Amino acid sequence: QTWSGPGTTKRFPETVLARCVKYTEIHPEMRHVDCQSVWDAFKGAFISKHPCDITEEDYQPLMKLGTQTVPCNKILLWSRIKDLAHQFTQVQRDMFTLEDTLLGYLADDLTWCGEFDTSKINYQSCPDWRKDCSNNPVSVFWKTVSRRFAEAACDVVHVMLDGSRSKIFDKDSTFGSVEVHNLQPEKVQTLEAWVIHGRDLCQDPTIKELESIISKRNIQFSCKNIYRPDKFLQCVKNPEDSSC
Ligand SMILES: Nc1nc2c(=O)[nH]cnc2n1CCCCOP(=O)(O)OP(=O)(O)OC[C@H]1O[C@H](O)[C@H](O)[C@@H]1O
Repeated sequence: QTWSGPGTTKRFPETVLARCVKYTEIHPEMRHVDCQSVWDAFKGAFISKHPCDITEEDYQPLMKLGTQTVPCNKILLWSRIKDLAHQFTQVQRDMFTLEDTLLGYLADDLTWCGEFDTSKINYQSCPDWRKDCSNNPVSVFWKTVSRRFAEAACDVVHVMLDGSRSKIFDKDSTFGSVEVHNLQPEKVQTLEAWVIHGRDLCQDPTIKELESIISKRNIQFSCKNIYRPDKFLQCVKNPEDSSC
């Protein structure tokens, strides 16, 4: 095998297309997206390209077709706690993660790459970010869309963090390396962290580091513990409870 990472997800083309159809069927704003054109732009970003030479520019046509206004004050970022974040926005349809946007939805949990100077999709292997190269089709996609998603944020932006991790805030994560640095100080008043337990984890040294970084960008920092994730989701679903 050429690469260290898993290959393209089985029936990736069909999957992307069907996810686009489903998304544009559900969301009114996207009711006039051409899903064939979306797929054309998507594969055009990586097909026939060396999968270690992908650029942010390669994804521009896809970004254009997938342009979407998201309510800027309703953004939930997350790091290393994907499941709860998505369960949260499933209940509180008010709030959006990146994976609730058209492009994030299309790509979530999928792997893809092409081969240099041929039209084939590589279903055998693809570059691993760490072992092979960082400018691969998947990593460059997420870097670009997550930057744009962070730039769209305003007002109070929330981030869900995993408090069972050794690094609750990890500066090397997508959240720490891309999103925190692309929030716009002109628009974003506060970054509020929700530290999810499995103790005042808002006093953890990495949260303090996050606090310092954000403050120095002239954005306010707030932090809250979520001691009981189950009860959290319970109250998100049934919030009028006295118990909430
Ligand atoms: N969002 C996302 N989905 C996938 C996927 O399905 N496959 C490969 N990558 C994926 N990404 C980007 C990488 C997220 C995985 O966690 P990571 O590399 O340690 O960096 P994290 O802080 O955990 O990233 C999650 C944050 O960035 C994303 O924009 C998301 O909106 C969240 O705010």
